Amino acid sequence: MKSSHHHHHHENLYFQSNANIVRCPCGCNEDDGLMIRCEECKLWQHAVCFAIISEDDAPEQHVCNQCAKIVPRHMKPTDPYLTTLAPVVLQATCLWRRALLAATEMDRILVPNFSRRLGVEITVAHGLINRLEKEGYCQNAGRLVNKEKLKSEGFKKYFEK
Ligand code: NI
Ligand SMILES: [Zn+2]
Ligand SMILES: [Zn+2]
Repeated sequence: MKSSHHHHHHENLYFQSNANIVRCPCGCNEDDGLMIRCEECKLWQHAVCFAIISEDDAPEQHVCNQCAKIVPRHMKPTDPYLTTLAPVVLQATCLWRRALLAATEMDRILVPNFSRRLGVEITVAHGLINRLEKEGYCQNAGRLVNKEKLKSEGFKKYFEK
């Protein structure tokens, strides 16, 4: 068959519609890893963009960043931090989170491969990789990924609540 996101509200149901797009503050509109569907707008986001890196840590009611300013109070935004960020900062922060999770699947990072992996321009990928280097999550030079430091210190610094 074909692989793409969809929803089973009960175990004997299947719903898919091209109207339920990916719409996430990272600006990437493709499925990639763990995806989560917003309770309010029924559109899809990358869990990692909302600092969710384990399907057991994901909320049962996900409220995306667009919806955070319009749902009643009892529906908490999944990542309140994002609501405080300026738009260009917001996109850069979610992309950084995607980059951190993506780097954990690579032994070495090469700029064209990395740009394609994340769907970004080369100059953006250079910016990300130079940041990974300063943090110590990859080496200076491709660039060997320091997987242990990334998964331990890096996830603590950027994802742990
Ligand atoms: Ni399914
Ligand atoms: Zn995203
Ligand atoms: Zn929403």
